[PDB]
Amino acid sequence: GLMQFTLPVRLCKEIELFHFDIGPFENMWPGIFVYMVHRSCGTSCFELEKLCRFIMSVKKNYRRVPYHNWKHAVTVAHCMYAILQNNHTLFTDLERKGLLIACLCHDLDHRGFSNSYLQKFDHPLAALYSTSTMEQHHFSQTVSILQLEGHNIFSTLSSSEYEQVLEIIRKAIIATDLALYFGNRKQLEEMYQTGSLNLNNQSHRDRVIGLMMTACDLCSVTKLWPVTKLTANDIYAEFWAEGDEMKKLGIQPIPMMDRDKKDEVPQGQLGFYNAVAIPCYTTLTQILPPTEPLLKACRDNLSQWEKVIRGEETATW
Ligand SMILES: O=C1NCc2ccc(NC(=O)c3nc(C4CC4)ccc3Nc3cncnc3)cc21
Ligand SMILES: [Mg+2]
Ligand SMILES: [Zn+2]
Repeated sequence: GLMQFTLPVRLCKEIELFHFDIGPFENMWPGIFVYMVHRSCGTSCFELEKLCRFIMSVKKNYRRVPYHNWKHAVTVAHCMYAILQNNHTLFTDLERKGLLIACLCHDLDHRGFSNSYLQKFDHPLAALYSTSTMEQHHFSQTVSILQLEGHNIFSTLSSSEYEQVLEIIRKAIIATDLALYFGNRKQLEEMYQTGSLNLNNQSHRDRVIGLMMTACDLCSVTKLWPVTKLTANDIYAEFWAEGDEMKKLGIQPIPMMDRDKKDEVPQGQLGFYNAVAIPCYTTLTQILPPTEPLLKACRDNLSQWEKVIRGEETATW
């Protein structure tokens, strides 16, 4: 308690906004994450020395890829922080402890390739894990790190509590497989509209937490336009590299991964907001009304992509 984390005045205020950007200073991101853990969980949730050792080992096992990198891990974590702070009565002690950690760890050792490419490549991980291939790898990496000497950030939990929080983290990381999101949002939509959704039902909590993980994972579409536009360059750098690797295998890539189809990006973005993003934040807002600013920011960026398609805005590449 004696030593507390503090941010400069601008960061202290703006970190509470859903659309906060964590900035270009990598050396500040560990401090920003600890600050969020102290405020959303408590200063006693973890021993600062173990948490600090854990954070630096996680950082080291993210790779130097354009998008699925250490900055994405902390960005996804910050979106979970904003959801938890604005819904603070709804989550348990273990959920607060597990969910920021799950977000930090959710893309561990990502190489910038989709499950589909690992399948077509016949990558060994595809034989180890037939479904949610990369996500089961991310979880396995989380367990490896937690089992390093001095890295057990959950050391004060009983065996049964430790087992629950690892099960929260496992389900949360697996839910970031966007293939699973379509089914989970459909279920949640029907449960909501038929008035059957029950936050005391553990299988219902799992689905709600899954949707929160999708919303956090996609949260780059919920930033102010200048941040959303520049981040779109990072995701497409990975997609186009995968598309190149698909062509090397003699397989035609899907249009969003073909770097020859760069002029069609604004229409593909429009396609993604309508089929995925807007439905995602809409269902989240129905279940957790204080998450409204995510949906509003998503609608604003959708309107910007339409302005691009009408030639009223220009996307520099
Ligand atoms: O269905 C589609 N038809 C065409 C198309 C094109 C692209 C996409 N996907 C994305 O754009 C996207 N995907 C992810 C998840 C890894 C999957 C996360 C963020 C994303 N966008 C984004 C936007 N702005 C700033 N940062 C990131 C889907 C389609
Ligand atoms: Mg992922
Ligand atoms: Zn991710």
